[PDB]
Amino acid sequence: SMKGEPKVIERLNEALLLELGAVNQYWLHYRLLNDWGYTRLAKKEREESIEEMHHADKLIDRIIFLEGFPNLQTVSPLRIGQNVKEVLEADLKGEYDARASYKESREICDKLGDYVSKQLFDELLADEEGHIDFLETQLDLLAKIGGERYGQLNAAPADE
Amino acid sequence: SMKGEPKVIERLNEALLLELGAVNQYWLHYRLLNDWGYTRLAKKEREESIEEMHHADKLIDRIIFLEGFPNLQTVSPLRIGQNVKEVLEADLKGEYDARASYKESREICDKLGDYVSKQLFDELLADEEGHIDFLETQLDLLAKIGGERYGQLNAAPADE
Amino acid sequence: SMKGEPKVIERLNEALLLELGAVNQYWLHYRLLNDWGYTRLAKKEREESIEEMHHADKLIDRIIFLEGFPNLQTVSPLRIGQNVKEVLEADLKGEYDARASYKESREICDKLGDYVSKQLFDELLADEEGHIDFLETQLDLLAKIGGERYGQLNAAPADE
Amino acid sequence: SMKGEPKVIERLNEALLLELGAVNQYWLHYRLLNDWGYTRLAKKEREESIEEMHHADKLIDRIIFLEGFPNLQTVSPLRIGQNVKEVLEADLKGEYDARASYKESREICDKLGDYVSKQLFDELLADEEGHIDFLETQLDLLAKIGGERYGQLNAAPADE
Amino acid sequence: SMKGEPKVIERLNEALLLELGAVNQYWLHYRLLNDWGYTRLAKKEREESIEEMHHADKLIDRIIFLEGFPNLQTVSPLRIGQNVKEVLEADLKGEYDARASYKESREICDKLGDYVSKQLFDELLADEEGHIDFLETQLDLLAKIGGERYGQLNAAPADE
Amino acid sequence: SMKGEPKVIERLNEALLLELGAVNQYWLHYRLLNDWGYTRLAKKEREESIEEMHHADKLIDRIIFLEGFPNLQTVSPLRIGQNVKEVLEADLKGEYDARASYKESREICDKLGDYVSKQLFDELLADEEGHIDFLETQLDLLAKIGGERYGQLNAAPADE
Amino acid sequence: SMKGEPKVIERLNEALLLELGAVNQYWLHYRLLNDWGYTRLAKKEREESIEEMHHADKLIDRIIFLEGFPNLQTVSPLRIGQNVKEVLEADLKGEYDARASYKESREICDKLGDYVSKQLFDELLADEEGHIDFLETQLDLLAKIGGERYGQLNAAPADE
Ligand code: HEM
Ligand code: HEM
Ligand code: HEM
Repeated sequence: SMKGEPKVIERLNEALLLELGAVNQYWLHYRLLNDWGYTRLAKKEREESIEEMHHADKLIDRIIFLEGFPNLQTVSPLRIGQNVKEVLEADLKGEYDARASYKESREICDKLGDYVSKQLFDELLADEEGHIDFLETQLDLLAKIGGERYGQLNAAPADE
Repeated sequence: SMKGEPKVIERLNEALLLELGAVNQYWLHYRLLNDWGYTRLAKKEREESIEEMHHADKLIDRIIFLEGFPNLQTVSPLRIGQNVKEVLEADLKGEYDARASYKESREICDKLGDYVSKQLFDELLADEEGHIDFLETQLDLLAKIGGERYGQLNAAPADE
Repeated sequence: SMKGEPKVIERLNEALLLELGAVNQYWLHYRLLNDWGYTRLAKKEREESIEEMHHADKLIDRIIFLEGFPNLQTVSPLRIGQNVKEVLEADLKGEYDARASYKESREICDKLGDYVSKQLFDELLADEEGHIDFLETQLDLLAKIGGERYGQLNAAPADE
Repeated sequence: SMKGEPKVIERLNEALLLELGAVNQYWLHYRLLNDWGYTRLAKKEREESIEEMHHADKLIDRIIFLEGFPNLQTVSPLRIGQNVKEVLEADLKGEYDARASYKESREICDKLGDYVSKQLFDELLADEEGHIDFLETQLDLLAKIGGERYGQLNAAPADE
Repeated sequence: SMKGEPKVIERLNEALLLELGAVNQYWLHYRLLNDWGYTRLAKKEREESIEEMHHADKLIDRIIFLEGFPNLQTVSPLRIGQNVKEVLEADLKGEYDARASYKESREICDKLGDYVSKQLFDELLADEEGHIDFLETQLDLLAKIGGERYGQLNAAPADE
Repeated sequence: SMKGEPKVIERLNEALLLELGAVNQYWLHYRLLNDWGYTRLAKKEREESIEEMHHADKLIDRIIFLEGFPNLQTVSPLRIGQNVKEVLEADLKGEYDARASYKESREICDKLGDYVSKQLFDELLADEEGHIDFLETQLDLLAKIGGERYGQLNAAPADE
Repeated sequence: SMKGEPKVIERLNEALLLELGAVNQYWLHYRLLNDWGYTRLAKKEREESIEEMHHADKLIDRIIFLEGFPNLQTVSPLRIGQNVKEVLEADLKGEYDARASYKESREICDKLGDYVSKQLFDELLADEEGHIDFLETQLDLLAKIGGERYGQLNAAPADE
């Protein structure tokens, strides 16, 4: 039998809650950024949302294989920025929360002997550190050239 | 100024809550159906989820244009089936809920003079009646040929 | 002069009345079958309707050439099935009615010396016996594998 | 449940009766025009018939979705012209009848809250006013250049 | 042995005499029409001549197969028009003569049991009624728009 | 008869007056922007002018169909900016004027039962709210990054 | 019901018996001709066999449609030639037998009112007179140039 560990399912569900939160956060940021004129940042944000959708699908699939029930009924609390730098910082804070949850989860899976699930958390963890490297670089850039120049760089002219 | 009616924003947010619910419901049904072997139904269910994602994006965009704040923080309650016919019925019940909310909303927008928003609700309404025609036909079919033959029809052989 | 025999025009008009009936019957059966889930049978039924449309056009053209007036004002009485086997049987009964009317009509044209019109009825007659061979085979099949398996065979999975 | 309003089904059936009438009228006009030599007008008339066939299919589909029974058993009374200008006028009179029936029907659907059906009648209404603009222009042309020149314009030379 | 009925050969030869007449009539009409400026009618007339050439070849072939001798030595009397409407009427009169000869001939072949020859006369008969429908339509057109407009329609401008 | 309501024609003419105004305003803004160096904004402005030309053509066509006379003799008063932000604001003010006129007009058409014209005003209304969303986003951008950076973003380098 | 006339089925079976005979005769002639070196005649003979196979399939299909049982258990007596001219004459004798049986059969079908079957016999009859024209021409040729030259003409050189 393939019935998984209850503590393992719990961690996948906890990870799923964060991923659904991040999907919604990134998508709302995409629409707000677009409304503010920052069409190029907006596009990156849409892609980040779609990437997290793919993660959530992977977690769902692993939960059902372990004969657990995935919880899509509730969403982890959203951080909504009100200008460009706040959007980047709200996202980064979310990715650190995610990193820390995935770090704890791979250790729990490891101790309980569920090594395929550990491997899933390890892949999520390397992902989030990817997103974290990206966001921290953008924020350094914003700080070195200033918000208004970072805004201009990430906006399109009116004929696009 | 384009600041919208507060009652109108409320209806768009209420519609958004149902759409996020339906996205999650349809996607979970897709994964459960796949796990049970019904790969062809599963695929239709994935597409229904993606279609509702597009609706939710449209509502979000309209809320932000009216200078409201879209609520993605909470999800309307999910109906999760445990066999094929329950999946179809849970979906249909959700689409009737949606129809009724969109019918009320186009009337509120109409009375308040926000005719572009009325037109959005009218397009959602014709959509949901599309999904409702589809689901009711499948359920009639299931009833006339029986669940196990409806299951067989909607499953793939092992080499696909 | 090409003014045709009054009895000949009468038979073409009588044939036209049956063809308009069959066009409507087959088309309504197409839509009902589709609503019930039998999309593959439905498609064959649409094509049968379109074929009878072509026959009706041929009769109309022959009536006008003989300087008669084609009657499109009334439609011969329709047989509407309420399940798959009734649809097939209602169609077959209509095709036998048609066969018998065309058999009588080619004899009347023959006796009156209008051999081009005889040839039109002969072509319609061979057609209807084509449709009759098709319907009788389907009904034998339905009887040997059972209605619910005949229904399943003639339905599409949900992703089509 | 999706069971529709009885008054709404009645209007769709009334519209269907007019559309079947117009299909037959336009098709008979096509064949008569061709017999008289007006092959170019004839072709436009064939296309108008086929367009109304598509409308009738849409009404049928909406009736069956509302769980009514579409009546294809009877055809609304035909107006058959005996020269070019009479053909155009008989058609135009039919399109005004249609316009008026669709105008009443969208109001009935609107009052009863069946807004998807209202939207169908609104699309038919804009269609018929399209056909009406076309016919009225042709008739003005006929009047300004004279019937025999309008006939010549709408006929082909003998090698086509 | 395949030696045919003497009465049957006689009818094929009688039909051949009419076809050779019609070949010559149509070809002369083609050249006269061209000389008068009616290049488009002229072209249709050339094709009608070539079609009758094909018929004459078919009759010749059937006569020789029945071990008769086809008579190409004499031509049935020609009707030569002197203006457009006379050309059309001379042709039509010839096609009615042909129709009547082919109608009698298929009956003679039928009574004598030569059913392949009957079938040849039946195909010629349906042909001639084709040509008759065409000519009668053109003549109706000529009458409704007038000879000079029918002439103009069937002429080319000077640069063609 | 298709003679339209006098009050309806009046609204179409009033809408036409605003559209001709906007065509001229947008085109003059295009040329002024180009002269000032803002070639990318200039291009968007040319396209906005051409879009309003298409609207004016639609109104003209509807007026003539209703047997009214479209007034192209006078142009609604123009708002001409003298720097980038004034150009955007003059345009936006014009689009709000337009929105409000189209909102009133669809209500008048609705009350008078001219539903095809209502549908035209509804399509114009959704258009103008499109243009309004675009302009308001650009102006927010201008305000957040500053006029001179918004100018730089919307200008081309000297080799283009 | 489509149950056919017993006398009609009998004629189709009688025709089928002749066709199976001719299939076997022509195929054996093909192989014997090839063995004797007459590879070009041999090829024509193979095609004649395959054509008669197609006829036999048509008769079989018509018998089963009329709810008779086709008799493939016995073969009509074969005529086997022992040189080229005997092969051609044996074939021709078989085709005359066939012609005569099909002539009688179309009359029986005609008297009994089975006109689709009459039409099948009429098509077979015109076929056989085709084969008869071909064979009689070849035999005339053989007689005019002599057997050994007819043999040489219908043989291939050794490198083919
Ligand atoms: C359980 C939650 C969700 C799941 C499992 C999910 C899953 C997916 C997947 C697998 C894709 C395919 C992307 C691709 O084509 O590579 C996708 C695309 C997309 N998603 Fe989600 N998603 C979720 C939530 C949302 C939400 C809340 C929205 C809000 C609008 C959304 C909007 C979209 C859109 C617009 C697309 C792509 C449309 C296009 O490419 O044209 N999704 N989603
Ligand atoms: C006098 C009665 C009718 C005549 C003469 C007629 C004739 C025709 C003809 C010649 C075609 C062309 C088919 C092709 O493309 O090969 C056609 C197609 C069609 N007919 Fe009819 N028809 C009649 C009645 C109807 C009715 C009652 C309906 C009901 C909806 C209908 C619906 C259609 C449709 C949907 C098509 C083809 C559309 C497509 O291919 O996308 N027709 N008809
Ligand atoms: C200041 C006044 C106007 C200016 C400067 C202007 C300028 C232009 C230009 C440069 C074009 C490009 C044509 C091409 O593609 O070669 C154009 C096209 C066009 N204009 Fe105007 N125009 C003016 C007034 C109008 C008006 C009053 C109308 C009324 C409807 C109109 C309708 C159109 C349309 C429909 C097109 C082309 C659309 C197509 O090609 O599909 N214009 N105009």
